[PDB]
Amino acid sequence: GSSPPKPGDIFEVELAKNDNSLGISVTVLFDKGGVNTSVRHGGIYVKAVIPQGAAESDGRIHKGDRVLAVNGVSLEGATHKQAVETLRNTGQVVHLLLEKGQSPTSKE
Repeated sequence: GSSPPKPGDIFEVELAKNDNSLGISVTVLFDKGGVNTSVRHGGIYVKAVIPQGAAESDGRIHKGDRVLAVNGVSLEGATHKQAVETLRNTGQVVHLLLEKGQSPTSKE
C-alpha cells in the first residue's frame, strides 16, 4: 500500500545503470550538490538533470534544492565521502531521496 511521490517535496530518484541513471551537473549552483547546506537532512543544490534525459531519466530533477539522502546515503552534511562521491559516482545505480525546499522561482 503506497503511492508514487511526485517532485515538489520529498522526491526520490531511482535508476539502475541500464540506459541512464544520472546526468546532472553538480557544484553548478552549489559547491558540490549534496551537503548539509543549512538544514537537518542535507541539501543538494545543482543544475540538475541533463537536457537529453540521463539523470532526468533517473528522475533527479530540480536545480538547487535540499536532499535528505543521496545515492541512498543520508547526506546530512556527509558529502565529503558519501554525498559528493555519489554525485561523481551516480549512474552505476542511483537511488536518491530529495527534499524540495528551494526559495527563488524556477528561473528568477
